Amino acid sequence: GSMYLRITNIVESSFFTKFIIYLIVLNGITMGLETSKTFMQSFGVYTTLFNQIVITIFTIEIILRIYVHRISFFKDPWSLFDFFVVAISLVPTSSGFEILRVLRVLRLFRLVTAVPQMRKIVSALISVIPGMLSVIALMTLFFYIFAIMATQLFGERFPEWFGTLGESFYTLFQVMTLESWSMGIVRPLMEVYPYAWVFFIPFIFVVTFVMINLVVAIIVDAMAILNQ
Amino acid sequence: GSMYLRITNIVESSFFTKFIIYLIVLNGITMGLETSKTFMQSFGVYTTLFNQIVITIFTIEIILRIYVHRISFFKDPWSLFDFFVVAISLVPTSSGFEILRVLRVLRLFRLVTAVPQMRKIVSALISVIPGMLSVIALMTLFFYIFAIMATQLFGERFPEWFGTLGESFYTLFQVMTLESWSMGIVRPLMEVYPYAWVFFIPFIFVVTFVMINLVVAIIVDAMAILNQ
Amino acid sequence: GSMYLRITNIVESSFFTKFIIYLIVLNGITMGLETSKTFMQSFGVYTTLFNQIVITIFTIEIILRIYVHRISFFKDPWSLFDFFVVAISLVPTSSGFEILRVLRVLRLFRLVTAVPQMRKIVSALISVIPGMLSVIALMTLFFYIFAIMATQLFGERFPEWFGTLGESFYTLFQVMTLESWSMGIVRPLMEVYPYAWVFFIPFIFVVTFVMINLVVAIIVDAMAILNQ
Amino acid sequence: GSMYLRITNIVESSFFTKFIIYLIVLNGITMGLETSKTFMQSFGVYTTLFNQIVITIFTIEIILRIYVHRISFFKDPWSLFDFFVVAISLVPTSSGFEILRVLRVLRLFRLVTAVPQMRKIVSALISVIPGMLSVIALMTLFFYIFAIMATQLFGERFPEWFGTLGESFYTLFQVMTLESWSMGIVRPLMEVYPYAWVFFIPFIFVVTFVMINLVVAIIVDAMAILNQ
Ligand SMILES: CCCCCCCCCCCCCC(=O)OC[C@H](COP(=O)(O)OCC[N+](C)(C)C)OC(=O)CCCCCCCCCCCCC
Ligand SMILES: CCCCCCCCCCCCCC(=O)OC[C@H](COP(=O)(O)OCC[N+](C)(C)C)OC(=O)CCCCCCCCCCCCC
Ligand SMILES: CCCCCCCCCCCCCC(=O)OC[C@H](COP(=O)(O)OCC[N+](C)(C)C)OC(=O)CCCCCCCCCCCCC
Ligand SMILES: CCCCCCCCCCCCCC(=O)OC[C@H](COP(=O)(O)OCC[N+](C)(C)C)OC(=O)CCCCCCCCCCCCC
Ligand SMILES: CCCCCCCCCCCCCC(=O)OC[C@H](COP(=O)(O)OCC[N+](C)(C)C)OC(=O)CCCCCCCCCCCCC
Ligand SMILES: CCCCCCCCCCCCCC(=O)OC[C@H](COP(=O)(O)OCC[N+](C)(C)C)OC(=O)CCCCCCCCCCCCC
Ligand SMILES: CCCCCCCCCCCCCC(=O)OC[C@H](COP(=O)(O)OCC[N+](C)(C)C)OC(=O)CCCCCCCCCCCCC
Ligand SMILES: CCCCCCCCCCCCCC(=O)OC[C@H](COP(=O)(O)OCC[N+](C)(C)C)OC(=O)CCCCCCCCCCCCC
Ligand SMILES: CCCCCCCCCCCCO[C@@H]1O[C@H](CO)[C@@H](O[C@H]2O[C@H](CO)[C@@H](O)[C@H](O)[C@H]2O)[C@H](O)[C@H]1O
Ligand SMILES: CCCCCCCCCCCCO[C@@H]1O[C@H](CO)[C@@H](O[C@H]2O[C@H](CO)[C@@H](O)[C@H](O)[C@H]2O)[C@H](O)[C@H]1O
Ligand SMILES: CCCCCCCCCCCCO[C@@H]1O[C@H](CO)[C@@H](O[C@H]2O[C@H](CO)[C@@H](O)[C@H](O)[C@H]2O)[C@H](O)[C@H]1O
Ligand SMILES: CCCCCCCCCCCCO[C@@H]1O[C@H](CO)[C@@H](O[C@H]2O[C@H](CO)[C@@H](O)[C@H](O)[C@H]2O)[C@H](O)[C@H]1O
Ligand SMILES: [Ca+2]
Repeated sequence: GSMYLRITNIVESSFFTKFIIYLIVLNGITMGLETSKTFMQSFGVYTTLFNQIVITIFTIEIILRIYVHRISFFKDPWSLFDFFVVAISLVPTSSGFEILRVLRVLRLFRLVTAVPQMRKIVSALISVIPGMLSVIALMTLFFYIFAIMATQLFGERFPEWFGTLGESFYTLFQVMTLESWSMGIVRPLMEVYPYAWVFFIPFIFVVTFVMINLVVAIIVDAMAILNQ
Repeated sequence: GSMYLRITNIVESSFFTKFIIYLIVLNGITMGLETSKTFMQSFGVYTTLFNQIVITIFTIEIILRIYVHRISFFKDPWSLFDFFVVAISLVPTSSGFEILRVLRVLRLFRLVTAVPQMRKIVSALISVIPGMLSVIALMTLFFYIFAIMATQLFGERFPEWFGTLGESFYTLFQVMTLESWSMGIVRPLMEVYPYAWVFFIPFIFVVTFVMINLVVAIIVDAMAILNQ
Repeated sequence: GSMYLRITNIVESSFFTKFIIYLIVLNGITMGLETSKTFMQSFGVYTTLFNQIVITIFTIEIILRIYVHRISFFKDPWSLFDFFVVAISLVPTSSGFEILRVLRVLRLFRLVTAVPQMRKIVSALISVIPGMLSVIALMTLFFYIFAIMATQLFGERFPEWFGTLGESFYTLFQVMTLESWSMGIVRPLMEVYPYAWVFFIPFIFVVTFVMINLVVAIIVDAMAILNQ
Repeated sequence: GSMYLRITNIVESSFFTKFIIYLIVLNGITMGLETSKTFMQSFGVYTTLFNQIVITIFTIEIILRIYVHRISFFKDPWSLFDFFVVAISLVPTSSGFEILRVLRVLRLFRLVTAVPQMRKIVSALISVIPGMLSVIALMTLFFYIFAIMATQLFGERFPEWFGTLGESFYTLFQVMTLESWSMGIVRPLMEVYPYAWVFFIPFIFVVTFVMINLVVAIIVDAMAILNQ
C-alpha cells in the first residue's frame, strides 16, 4: 500500500536507527551500573524499569521491521541476530535456567548490527572463516585423536586432567595455548610417566606448526584479494 | 586381465571409499565411547567386536588395493601411511609394549588420507616444510650447543632441569615456548647463580628472532607462489 | 623583524638541537644513577642541581621556540608533547600527587621528538593506528559485554577476580594475554562452576581470532602502501 | 709464489673443509658424551685427548688460512668468528674465569661458518637486523624510561623485582614476554599498590603493539625484496 510505505519510511529512517543506537548505549551504561550493588540498592527499581522500557521498544520495533520486510528479514543474518537476541531477552526471570538473565547482556551486541562501520568490520572477520575450514577440520580431528590417546594413556593416575575425553580436550587446548604446559602438566606427568614428553613435544610442534599455517594462509588470501 | 580390471573398478569406486570413510567415522565414535568405563561395562564386547570387524575389513581392502596397484601403491605416501597404520593396528594385545594399543587410535587418521579435501590441506602444510629445513638445522645446532652449555653450567645444583643433556633440551624448549621461563626457571636459577640471565636472555632473544624469520620466510615463499 | 629572524636561525640551528639532544642523554644517565641510593648519598646534591639546571634550560628554550613559531608550535604534535612533558616536569615536589615526580622521567622521551630518525619510526607506528580503530571498537565492546557477564556470573564467589566490572576487565585481559588462564583462573573457577569453560573457551577463541585479523589487516595495509 | 699457490690450493680444497666439517661433527658428538659422568669415568682421557688433538688442528689450519689470505681474512666476518672462537678455546683451564671452559663448546658453531647452506641462512637472518635498528632504539629507550619509573615507584617494597634499575629491566622484559605478568608480578604488586595496573597495562599494550610492527615491518621489507 502507501500505509506500508509510510511505516517503511519511518522504519528505514536514519533518525529511527540513531534513536535505537542511542537506546543501546544508554542501556549499555545502565547494565554497567547494575553490576554495582551500591547503585542497585539506590536505583535498583530505576534501572530495572528502564530495562523493561527498552526491551518492549525493541519488541515493538522488531514487529515493525518484520512488517516492512517479512521473509527478507528472516533471510538476513543481522536481523536474525536481533531476533534471537531480543527473543532470549524476552523470556522472563525464574523460568528455565537462571543463566538466561546474564544472556540479556547480549542485547548490547545490537550495537554491532545497528552501526554500519561495526557491521563492516564483523563481515570482514567472518569472511576469513570459510578459507579456514579445512585446517579447522584437520585440527579437530587431530585434537580428537590425541584426546583419546591421552585419556587412555593418563586418565587413571591423572583423573582431573585426562580421566575423561572432554577433560583431555580441555587439558590439550591448555597445552596448545602453551599455558603451564610444562611445569603444570608435563613435568608433573613425567614424575610418574617419564616418557610423557614423547607424547607432548610432538603435540606442541604439530599444533603450533598448523596454527602458523592457519595464519600465513589467512594473510595470503587477503593479498590475493588486493591483487585483482 | 579383465578380472584385474573388474577388481580395480570396484576398488576405485566412489562408493567403495565412501563406505570406508563411513567405517572410519563410525569406529571413530566407537573409540570415543570406549574411553568411558560406564559404556565399557555395558557394551565392552560390542565395541571390541566392531573394532575387529573393521580392522579385518581394512586388511581385506588393503590386500585388494595392493593387488590393484602393487609397486605404485608402495611409492605413494598416503597408501604407505594406511599400510603402516593398519600394520601397527594388526599386532595383537600383550605382545611387545602395551602402548601399541593406544596407537590403534591412529587408524582414525585414515580420514585424512581417504578424504580428498583433507589430503589437500595436509599436502599444503607438508609443502611448507622443505623451505624450513635450513632454519631447523640452524636451530637444532643452536639448541644442542646451548643444551651442552646449560648441562655443564647448571646440572649439578639443578639436576632435575639441567643435569642431563636431554633434560637441558627439554628445559630449553620450555624456555623457548616462554613457559615459566622466569619465575619457574631463571629466577630460581639466579638464587644461586646471579648472572644466569646472561645465559638465558640472549637464548630467548635468538630463539625468538629466528622463529619470527622462520614464519616471515614461510609467508614470503607463499606469496612467491601466488606471484607467477 | 630581523631580530625574530636572528632568534629563529639560532633556534633552528643544527647545533642548537644537538646541544639539546646532548642535554637529554646526559640527564638520562643522571636519572639512571639517581635510582641508586649509594650514588644518591654521595652526589645527591650534584644530580638534583643538574636536573634543575636542565629543566630551566628546557623552559628557557621552549619559550624561545614558542616565540619563533607561536600558533604553529601549538598545532605540532611533537612540540605539544615537549610542552606538556616540560609542564608536568615544572610543577614542584610535594604539590598534588607525589607520583608527579616519577613523571619527570618522561622528559627522556624528548629524545624521540628531538631525533629525526626516532621521529620517523614513531610516525610509522602511529600511522598504523587509524586502520585499527574499527577492530579496537569491536573488541572493546566485546570486552565490556563479557566483563559484565563475568562480573554477574562469578563475582560473588570470586570477588578478587570478578567481583567488580573493572576487576573482570583486568581478569579478562589477563586471559586474553593467555597468562595463567587455565591453572590460575578457569580451573579454580571450575572447582565451583564446572561449566565455566563454556564461558572462557569461546572468549579465548574470539579474542585470539580477532587479534590475528588485527595483525593480518595491518600487514595488508602496509603492502597496499608499497603497491602504488 | 707458487709455494703460496700450492698451500692455497690445498687450503681452498673441497676435501680440506670436508675434513674440517667432519672434525666438527665428531667433536660435537664428543662434547655430547662429556656431559655424561658415566662416560667421563670410562673415556675421560680419550675425549680430553681428542679435544686437544682437534684444537691444535684448528690452530694449525687457521695459521694456514691466515697465510693464504692475510688482511682479507681479518676483514671477513666468518673467518673472524673462527679466529675468536678458536682463540677463547685456546686459553688453558684454571686461568681467568673457569666459565671459559664452557665457552669451548662455541667451537661447534664452526659448523655454521664451514657449511655453505648454513652460512646462507645466517646471512639471511643477519640481513633483517639493519631495518630493525630504529624500532630497537625506540624500544630500548622505552624500556629504560619505564625501568627507572618502576625502580622508583616499586623498588622499596618489592626489592627483588624493582629495587634496582637492572632488576626492573629484567622484570619488565619478563612482563613483555607475558611470563606470569599478572598472577606473579602485577596482582601481588596490587596487593599494596592498587593502581599498579595503570603502569603495567599500558606498558604491555605499547610493548606488544611495537613488536607487532617490528614483525610486520620485517615482512614488508622481505616482499619489497621479491618485488624487483
Ligand atoms: C557509541 C560510543 C559509546 C562509548 C562507550 C565506551 C565504553 C568503553 C568501556 C568503558 C568501561 C567503563 C570503566 C569500568 O569498567 O569501571 C569499573 C568500575 C569499578 O567498579 P565499581 O562498581 O565502582 O565498584 C565499587 C564498589 N561498588 C560496586 C560497591 C560500588 O565499575 C563501575 O563503577 C560501573 C561503571 C559503569 C560504566 C559504564 C560505561 C560504559 C559506557 C557504555 C558502553 C557502550 C554500551 C554499548
Ligand atoms: C569457526 C569454525 C569453528 C571454530 C573452531 C572451534 C571448533 C572446534 C571446537 C572443539 C570441538 C569439540 C568440542 C569438544 O570436544 O568438547 C567436549 C568437552 C566436554 O567438557 P566436559 O567433559 O563437560 O568438561 C571438561 C572440564 N572439566 C571436567 C574439568 C570441568 O568440552 C571441553 O571442556 C573442551 C573444551 C574445548 C577444547 C578446544 C578444542 C579445540 C579443537 C581444535 C580447534 C583448533 C582451533 C584452530
Ligand atoms: C565426517 C564428519 C564427522 C563429524 C564428527 C565431529 C567430531 C568433533 C569432536 C566431537 C567431540 C565429542 C565431545 C566430547 O569430547 O565429550 C566428552 C565426554 C565426557 O566424558 P564421559 O565419558 O561422558 O564421562 C562421564 C563419566 N563416565 C566415563 C563414567 C561415563 O566424553 C564421552 O562421553 C564420550 C563421547 C564420544 C563422542 C564421540 C563423537 C565424535 C564423533 C566422531 C569423530 C570423527 C571420527 C574420525
Ligand atoms: C619437520 C622437520 C623437523 C621438525 C623439527 C624437530 C627437529 C628437532 C627436534 C629435536 C632434535 C633433538 C632431539 C633430542 O635432543 O632429544 C633428547 C631428549 C632425551 O630425553 P630424556 O633425557 O630421556 O628425557 C628428559 C626429560 N626428563 C628426564 C626430565 C624426563 O629428548 C627430550 O626430552 C627433549 C625434548 C625435545 C626438545 C625440543 C628441541 C627442539 C630443537 C630445535 C627445534 C626448533 C623448532 C623450530
Ligand atoms: C644517544 C645514544 C645513547 C646511548 C645510551 C644507551 C642506553 C641503553 C640502556 C643502558 C642500561 C644501563 C645498564 C643498567 O641498567 O644497569 C643496572 C645497574 C644495577 O643497579 P645498581 O645501581 O648498580 O645497584 C647497586 C646497589 N646500589 C644501588 C646500592 C648501588 O644500575 C645502575 O648502577 C645505574 C646505572 C645507570 C646507567 C645509565 C646508562 C644509560 C645511558 C643513557 C640512556 C639514554 C638516555 C636518553
Ligand atoms: C590506540 C587506540 C586505543 C588502544 C586500545 C585500548 C583501548 C581499550 C582499553 C580498555 C577500555 C576500558 C578501560 C576500562 O574498562 O578500565 C576499568 C578498570 C577499573 O579498574 P579498577 O576496578 O580500579 O581496578 C581493577 C584491579 N583491582 C581492583 C584488582 C586492583 O581498569 C582496569 O583495571 C582494567 C584494565 C584494562 C583491561 C584492558 C581492556 C582491553 C579492551 C580491549 C582492547 C583490545 C586491544 C586490541
Ligand atoms: C652433519 C649432520 C650432523 C647430524 C647430528 C644431529 C644432532 C641432533 C641432536 C641430537 C641430540 C642427541 C640426543 C640427546 O640429547 O640425548 C640425551 C642423553 C640423555 O643423557 P645421558 O647422558 O644418557 O644420561 C644418563 C645418565 N648418565 C649421564 C650417568 C649416563 O644424553 C647422552 O647420553 C649424551 C648423548 C650425546 C649424543 C650426541 C649426538 C649429537 C650428534 C652431533 C651433533 C652435531 C655436532 C655439531
Ligand atoms: C640486534 C640489535 C640488538 C638486539 C636487541 C637487544 C638490545 C637491548 C638489550 C637491553 C639493553 C640494556 C641492557 C641492560 O639494561 O642490562 C642491565 C641489567 C643488569 O643486571 P643485574 O642488575 O646485574 O641483574 C638483574 C637480575 N637479578 C639482580 C635479579 C639477578 O641486565 C639485566 O639483567 C636485564 C636483562 C635485559 C632485559 C632486556 C631489555 C630489552 C630492551 C628492549 C629490547 C626490545 C627487543 C625487541
Ligand atoms: C606425529 C606422530 C604422533 C606421535 C604420537 C605418539 C605418542 C607416543 C606415546 C608415548 C607415551 C609416553 O607415555 C607412556 O605412557 C605409558 C602408559 O601406558 C606408561 O606406561 C606405564 O604406565 C602404565 C599404566 O598406565 C603401566 O601399565 C606400564 O606398565 C608402565 O610402563 C609409560 O611409562 C609412559 O612413558
Ligand atoms: C650470543 C652469544 C652467546 C651467549 C652465551 C654466553 C653464555 C654466558 C654464560 C653466563 C653464565 C652465568 O652463569 C654462571 O655459571 C657459573 C657456573 O660456572 C657460576 O659460577 C659459580 O658456580 C660454580 C659451580 O658451578 C662455581 O664453581 C663458581 O666458583 C661460582 O662462581 C656463575 O656464578 C654464574 O653466574
Ligand atoms: C560466542 C557466543 C558467546 C558465548 C557466551 C555464553 C556464555 C555461557 C555461560 C556459561 C556459564 C557457565 O557458568 C555457570 O555459571 C552459573 C552462575 O549462574 C553456575 O550456576 C551455579 O551457581 C549459581 C550462583 O552463582 C547458583 O545460583 C546456581 O544454582 C548454580 O547452578 C553454573 O553452574 C556455571 O556453570
Ligand atoms: C603511555 C603513557 C605512559 C603511562 C605511564 C604512567 C604511569 C602511571 C603511574 C601509575 C602508578 C601506580 O602506582 C602507584 O605507585 C605509588 C608509588 O608512589 C603508590 O603510592 C603509595 O605508595 C607510596 C610509597 O611508595 C606512598 O608514599 C604513597 O603515599 C602511597 O599512596 C600508589 O598507590 C600506586 O598506585
Ligand atoms: Ca605462562
